[PDB]
Amino acid sequence: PTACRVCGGGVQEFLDLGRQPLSDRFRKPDELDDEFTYRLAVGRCDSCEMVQLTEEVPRDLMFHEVYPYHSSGSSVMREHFAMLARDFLATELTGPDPFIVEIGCNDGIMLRTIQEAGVRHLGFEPSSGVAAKAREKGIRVRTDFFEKATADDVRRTEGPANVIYAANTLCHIPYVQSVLEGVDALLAPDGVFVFEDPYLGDIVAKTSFDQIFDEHFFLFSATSVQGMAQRCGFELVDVQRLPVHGGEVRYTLARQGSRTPSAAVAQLLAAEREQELSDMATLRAFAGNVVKIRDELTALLHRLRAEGRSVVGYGATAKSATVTNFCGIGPDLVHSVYDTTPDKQNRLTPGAHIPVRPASAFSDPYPDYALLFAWNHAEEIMAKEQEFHQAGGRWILYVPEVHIR
Ligand SMILES: Nc1ncnc2c1ncn2[C@@H]1O[C@H](CSCC[C@H](N)C(=O)O)[C@@H](O)[C@H]1O
Ligand SMILES: Cc1cn([C@H]2C[C@H](O)[C@@H](COP(=O)(O)OP(=O)(O)O)O2)c(=O)[nH]c1=O
Ligand SMILES: [Zn+2]
Repeated sequence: PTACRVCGGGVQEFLDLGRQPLSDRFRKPDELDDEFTYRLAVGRCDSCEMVQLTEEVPRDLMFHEVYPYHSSGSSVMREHFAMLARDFLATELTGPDPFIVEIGCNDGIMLRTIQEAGVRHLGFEPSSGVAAKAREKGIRVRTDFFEKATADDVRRTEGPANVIYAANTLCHIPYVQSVLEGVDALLAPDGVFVFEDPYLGDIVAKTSFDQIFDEHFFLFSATSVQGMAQRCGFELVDVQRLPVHGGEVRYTLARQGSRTPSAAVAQLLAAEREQELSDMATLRAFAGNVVKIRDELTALLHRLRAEGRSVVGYGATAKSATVTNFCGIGPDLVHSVYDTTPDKQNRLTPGAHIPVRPASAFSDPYPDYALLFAWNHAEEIMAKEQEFHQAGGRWILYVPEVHIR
């Protein structure tokens, strides 16, 4: 049995996705076929209800000099983070000399707006190649992990932060207690720690098991985040559901008692309770539906091949490593994957070794079908790929069900 990373409680497994590769490792075709693998399985703590993986991948295996995800590759996300930055400039960052720290700034998708407002800030970005892209934009960035000690160092030299923000980062960090002790050291007494990450309620409702992989250690809910804050000196004082990345919640933590929670917190807590979101039976039902999607997806991809139809994929997502490796889906069924990220092109996907080609290569003559791994970006991708569909090309989705359209 594994100990909960939040409270030390016991974690009960409910889904085992088997042996998996690093999701963001893209190999050159000529590289030795040797990969780090680990067991990906997910459990729920008995005491605090935190849904979490049962085996940690060490941070430095995932995040380092060549980490390939470039946030600013999606226009929807550029706009989503610009808007969030302007909202913070209008509310939490209005004093004399405000200071915002972002955990996991990546290429500077959010902090660019803060920098262009002349607000003092610092991005933590331990993946140095994307850090350098943020620094090219004028952003102040430290190429370190946020944790207790690096938070203390920033408090020492920069003073308190009015906002600490983390998007698609806190749930990557098993050492969430260290991060919380760092937020406690660094946050102003009237500041907020705000984070947004894939939401358990969405994962369960959409059976989007691809949101489960090495970099998503936690699948947060309002119930577990409320517990986590409380256990650590903070309080959950707002929630906002976001449509990005398949469904997220943005959580606002304050020092306990310093602000009164919005009605939104209790409403979401009560909906989670009402729908038995984190009950083990629900979480098992979700696991059973994950297997049903596997079996339906592979039967379709097999039938397409038997009927002489070409199939490729669209989006070399981190997410897709779970799909191809759990389902057994390799270049015999999905010939290539198209992606706009230069450092993933002319590479093979992890585990399954499907070749990745630039999206500019997805063009007449089109394949019959494209398996949409970037299904959280459907609207943005399809708007750019209307010629494909007008030609008769069709999308295969596996969220929330296997279907073609
Ligand atoms: N302890 C830590 N502190 C700060 N950044 C971290 C971290 N562990 C991982 N990261 C960074 O967290 C990032 C997660 S990817 C998400 C990036 C971006 N905020 C977005 O929403 O698109 C990677 O860039 C990774 O290097
Ligand atoms: C929005 C968009 C993304 N992509 C690619 C870039 C990324 O490698 C991938 C989308 O990944 P994303 O869904 O953002 O994250 P993850 O890697 O966590 O699953 O799809 C395109 O090729 N075209 C596009 O229009
Ligand atoms: Zn716990």
